[PDB]
Amino acid sequence: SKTEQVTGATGITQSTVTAPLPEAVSSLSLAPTVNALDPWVYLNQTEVPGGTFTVSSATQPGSVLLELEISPELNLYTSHLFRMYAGWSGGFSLKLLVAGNAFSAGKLIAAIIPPNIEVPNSAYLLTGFPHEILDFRTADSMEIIAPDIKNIDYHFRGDKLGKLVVMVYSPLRSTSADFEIEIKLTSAPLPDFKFTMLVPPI
Amino acid sequence: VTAPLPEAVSSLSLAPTVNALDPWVYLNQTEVPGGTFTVSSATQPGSVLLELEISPELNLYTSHLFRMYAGWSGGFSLKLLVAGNAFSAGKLIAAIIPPNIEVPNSAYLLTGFPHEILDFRTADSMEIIAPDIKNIDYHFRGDKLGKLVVMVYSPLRSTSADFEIEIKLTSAPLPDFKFTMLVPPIQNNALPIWSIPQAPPYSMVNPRSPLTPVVELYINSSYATCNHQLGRYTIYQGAIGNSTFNPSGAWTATCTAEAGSVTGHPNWRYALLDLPDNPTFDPTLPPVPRGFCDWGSGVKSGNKQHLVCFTGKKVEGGFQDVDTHMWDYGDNETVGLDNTYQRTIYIKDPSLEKDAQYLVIPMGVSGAANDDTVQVAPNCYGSWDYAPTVAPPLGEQFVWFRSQLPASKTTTTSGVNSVPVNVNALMSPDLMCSAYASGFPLGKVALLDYVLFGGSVVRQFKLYPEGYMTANTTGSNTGFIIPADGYFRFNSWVSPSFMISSVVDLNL
Amino acid sequence: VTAPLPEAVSSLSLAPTVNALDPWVYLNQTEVPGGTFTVSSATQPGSVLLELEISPELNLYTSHLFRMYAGWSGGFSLKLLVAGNAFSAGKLIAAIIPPNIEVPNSAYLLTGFPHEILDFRTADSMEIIAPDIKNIDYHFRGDKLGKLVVMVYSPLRSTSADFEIEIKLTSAPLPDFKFTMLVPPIQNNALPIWSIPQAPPYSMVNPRSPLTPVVELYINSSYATCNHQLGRYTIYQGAIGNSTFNPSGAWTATCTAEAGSVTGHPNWRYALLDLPDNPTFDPTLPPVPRGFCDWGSGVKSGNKQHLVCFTGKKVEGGFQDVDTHMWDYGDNETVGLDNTYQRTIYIKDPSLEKDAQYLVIPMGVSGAANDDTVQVAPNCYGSWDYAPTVAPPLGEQFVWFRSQLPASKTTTTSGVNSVPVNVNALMSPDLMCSAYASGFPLGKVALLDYVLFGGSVVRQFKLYPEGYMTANTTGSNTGFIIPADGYFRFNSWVSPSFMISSVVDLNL
Amino acid sequence: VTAPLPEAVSSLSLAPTVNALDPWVYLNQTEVPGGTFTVSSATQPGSVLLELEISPELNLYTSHLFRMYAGWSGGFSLKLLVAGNAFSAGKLIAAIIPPNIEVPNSAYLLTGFPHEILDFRTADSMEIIAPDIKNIDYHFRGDKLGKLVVMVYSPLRSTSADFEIEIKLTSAPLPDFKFTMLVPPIQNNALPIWSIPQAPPYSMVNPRSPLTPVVELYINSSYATCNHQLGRYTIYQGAIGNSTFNPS
Repeated sequence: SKTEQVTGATGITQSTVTAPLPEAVSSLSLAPTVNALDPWVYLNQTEVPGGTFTVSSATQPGSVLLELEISPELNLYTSHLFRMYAGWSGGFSLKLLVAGNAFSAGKLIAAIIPPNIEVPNSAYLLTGFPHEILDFRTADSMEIIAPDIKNIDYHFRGDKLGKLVVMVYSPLRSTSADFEIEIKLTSAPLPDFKFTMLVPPI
Repeated sequence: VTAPLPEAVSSLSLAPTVNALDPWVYLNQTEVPGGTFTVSSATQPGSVLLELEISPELNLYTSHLFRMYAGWSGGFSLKLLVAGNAFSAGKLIAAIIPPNIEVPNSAYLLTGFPHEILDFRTADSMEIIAPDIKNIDYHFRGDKLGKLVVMVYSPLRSTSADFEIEIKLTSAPLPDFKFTMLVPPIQNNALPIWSIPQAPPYSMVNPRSPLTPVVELYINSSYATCNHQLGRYTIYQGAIGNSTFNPSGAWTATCTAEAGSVTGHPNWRYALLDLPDNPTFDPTLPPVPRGFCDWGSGVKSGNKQHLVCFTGKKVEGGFQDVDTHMWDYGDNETVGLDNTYQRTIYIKDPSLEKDAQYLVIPMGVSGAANDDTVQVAPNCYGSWDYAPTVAPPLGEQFVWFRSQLPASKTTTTSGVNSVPVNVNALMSPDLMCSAYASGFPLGKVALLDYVLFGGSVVRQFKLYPEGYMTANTTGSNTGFIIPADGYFRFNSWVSPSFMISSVVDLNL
Repeated sequence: VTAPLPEAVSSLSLAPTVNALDPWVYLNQTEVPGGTFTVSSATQPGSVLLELEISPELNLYTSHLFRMYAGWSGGFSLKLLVAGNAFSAGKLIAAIIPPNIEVPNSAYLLTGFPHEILDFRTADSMEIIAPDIKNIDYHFRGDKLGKLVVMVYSPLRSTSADFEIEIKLTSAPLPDFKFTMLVPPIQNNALPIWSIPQAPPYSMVNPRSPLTPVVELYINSSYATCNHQLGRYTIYQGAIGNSTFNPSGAWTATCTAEAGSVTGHPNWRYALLDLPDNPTFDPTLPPVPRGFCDWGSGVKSGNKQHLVCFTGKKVEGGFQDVDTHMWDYGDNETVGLDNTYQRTIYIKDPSLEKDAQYLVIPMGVSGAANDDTVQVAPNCYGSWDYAPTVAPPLGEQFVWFRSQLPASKTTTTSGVNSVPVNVNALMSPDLMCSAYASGFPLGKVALLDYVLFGGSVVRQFKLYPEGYMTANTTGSNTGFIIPADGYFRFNSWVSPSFMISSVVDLNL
Repeated sequence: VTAPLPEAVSSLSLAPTVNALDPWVYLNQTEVPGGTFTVSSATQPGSVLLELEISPELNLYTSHLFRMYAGWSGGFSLKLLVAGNAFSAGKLIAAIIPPNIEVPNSAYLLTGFPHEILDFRTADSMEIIAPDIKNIDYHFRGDKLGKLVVMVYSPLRSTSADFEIEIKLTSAPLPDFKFTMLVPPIQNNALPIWSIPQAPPYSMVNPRSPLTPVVELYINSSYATCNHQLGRYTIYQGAIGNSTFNPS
């Protein structure tokens, strides 16, 4: 899905909904109990903890600006809820908010790294993974349907989890203001997210 | 529009086996290896920016897959990513080039071939199909192949901000692409990736100055050209000119020490260098011992520039009375041989016997000679194929392994006193060793990352196949240095004309 | 019979994407990397000859394919090839061990597992199915996997010919094999093939004697152990002990020339070596400069064994009055320090000033020293993880890199007169440089072919990961040599106990 | 097993004429010219013992037929005959190399190619199919062709008798073999048979001593080399050095 809007007169703003990797819902047939969530949780995006990161022209080109495990820790409420449960399963929805200016030059790239896979160090290689591309001077946001990569019915604590990587695709060369372009994410669990095996909250 | 020329599918009825591909390979678009370039206001019209031959090397996965197979067939679909802006003016146009049909050197004769154009201002990607052109059922290794050439539909006139535009290409094989005739995965085609070992430069050897560890990397705008003959290595040929893979082992040499003197306040005498690899002094082989010496003392000097070498008298078992003596190439008075590769040399041993083998160890340099004189190298003329001069592209500075040469002096009558000096080497064999295993894609350059402070600073360098490194600079300096922390890292393949985004300011 | 344990096909329901394979891969059988071993009457009973994890590493094509994907699932079909003759009596047993099950140590017990027994005389190939025993939908890298174990069921009692029997394996994936999650093809796993550069040994550097080209390969049955600390490189840890990748650069060092003297017909004075890498003399770091010197003059010889080092006095800019002097390690009389790595050393300079920096070059040896004395290095004491001593397996001998050291003498009062000697090196970094690019499969050894006269004569050596080469010898000699023509070639991966077919006769 | 690589039958659509073969040729197996070699424990590892181009030269009848035609197309069926005994330990590998592919130098690698492995003790004949790998409708003289390569897979370690083993090959064209373009039978290719005249040596001239009839054949272990310049003739260059065809 993609929607476009005019911006005050000169320029356009694009909002897209990408799903680069086909999510595979787990039947959860092996979970002793399936615990639902408060429906209002799914409808509340929140800042991603540690999702505040920065890059610049001087930044190591091709260096991951952000690595985030797709886990309950992404959202405030799921992180709090997870303390009352033993296992979990489901993907997440993520939105991108970056801090540039009129002289921050290039393009952005985001990709999903399966678990246990080494993270590359060059935009050239990152294109191998499923990915997406953007503009830098934008005021709009892009949404990613991050799937939950697993080979088991549900996760216990301590598993290995997939990552999301964001990185500069066409490095800075305008260097007029020469400022640091911080980054900001928001996320919320997907509708199929579930918990299991209520346990005392410690 | 997006399909300027429909593809002519081959039945493949004549192939012993048709090997299908993983279907998901078709649906994912990846960056084209070596399909990156930049255009600036300084680029000339009619200049070729990118030249690729339609083959499995246009995609990461097909390139890796191709090492298993002996044949292939099919075209490719190409997207074009342009990081343009609102102020830039101009356009590009490229033509699919059937094999043996040439491209016009002008922007009028290109619209004929299935092509397409876009505005530099577009934020989206324009798709062009590059079909496979053949007169046979399928390709083997080593045939003619069509090419894709990128040309300027209109040069940059914007100059309201005067900055570059970066272009990148992504490709995916067409649905009719196929392989055939599985074979063991060892082939001569270049790998799409060149994972390098983490060896810091100070751990490498200095071809032009063994026994002196590499201490730093040097950039000097003054050194606009290189004529050295020792630290010359090439991907395709390996060692070039008078180079060797064991510089320390071949550092020493011997001379016959023939009689005859020349004018000078002290007494100088001639000598001829032995050529074990060239027993007959024919003009079609190198005239000097392999990997011997190229200090390049000076153009003309008899009392102010001299080379200091350890010398000894040959005897049974080894040599005797090894001491330090002054020496130089050719003959000072004569022209055309004062600074050239040959056998005649000087000696500072009045008691030098006739037709006696003598040891020579280049070692220290003495007198006014300095690292800039060291950058000068003795001239080579002959049928011995001395390497052609190599220079950084204009707007770029050659990268060298700097070294420190300690001086040698004497309080007694030892004979000679030397002076401190620095030595520059174009390339080190240790870095080039890994490349030989994985060849470079034809007509492409390697973009490397130099991590210094644990991932806090980067110096981006271009490593050309000829065996030299270059960087992008703006200032003007003669003593810019970089630490030797090391950890070279591979980034990607780029065209020779690609301009490095990162810029090193020499004024600081 | 061929399928004792049925294979269970996974539904792959949790896999985001299922990537199929080229159908023709299933129909071709290739050799199993590292799936070679030998057996003879000397083999101990109950010893596991082979142990392979059931993974995509069992087949050439799958191994190369696996570099693209993140997960896999499916079993394999295996065949065993035996090279026995009519006089071979005995039997073999091959079994499949599920994960988390300890392997017993008696053929009697292995029969419980799904197994298959074959005779040594069989000329055909016995086929065995190896299913994928997994607890999960599919596999990621680093899981616990089932194993295939081969061990002697009935010992070789014929002992008629008493010759080695060689076993090889081939494999092909089962029809249900699958991959998943296409990813860029870059991994840290060792490649199944290790194509080597065609660099002859004489083109390589000698770690223990730079400036002296390697002249030949040396085999000596007397040298049953190696305790060197310079030419030590390991595949899994790079340089070991005091080794370095640029031996020429680190050849020189310096000493402070502290006051004090020891008894002797001449006058000897102490000096402490500088430790730039170890500014504080802590016990957990090397006590000598990296890659400095390991001549090993002698166990106890003050008036007979001496080392000659070029020595000069430190001054501004450089050094003054460089000349040859005799030196050794520590004080001869004292035990535990007469021949050991440490800062204290002898000097043959009576006019040696207090606490003055001086230059040292390992240079050569003098006195009554010979090759045997130089071979043994000084003892190492402390807790600075020095390189341990190693020995070859019974029936094999080391292969060394030989070099010739010319002697230096004087007709005047220079002070010293060195003697000709040869230097042996366990390994050369140039050869090991390629191996780092293509790692070694875990628990395996590389079998190399050495071609000398354009293919007419070929030798075979085993290159252990510890960093030494061994050859199978039958005679007894102390001066066997081999030409340095070169052109090393990689053959295949073999077990550490593999017996080389080719035998070098030392009696000729 | 016997057909690792399937054979593709060409349509022969571009052939002006398709000339069939005598059907009984397909049913007879003849020795492969030059398809003989020996192997022993002294054989160096990794050395290619044999290398044959897949062409009409592999069979006697086809070779003679080929002198009539300009083009051909089709594969061959091959058999290997080994003359080992019960004391021979080792194995052989035979592989098919497609055109423009370099032959490796390690049995470990050859297993990638469509191959077949046989033991030295086997008394029967191992059959292998050698298809015609071509990029074109049919073949003219002088093309690049696929190859058959035979090399030692496992060395002879028995060394009990230490005797030579002799290997021979036989071949017959596959049912889809075809010819084209009948032409007069004259070619410069070497004939598979070299029937020699029954001329005794004493009836021949001595280049280094005319007027003296050859009286006997001589063998001397001392003469380890020859540097003569008169009695030197080579098949590919005729007389060499100062030699001549009329020494007298």
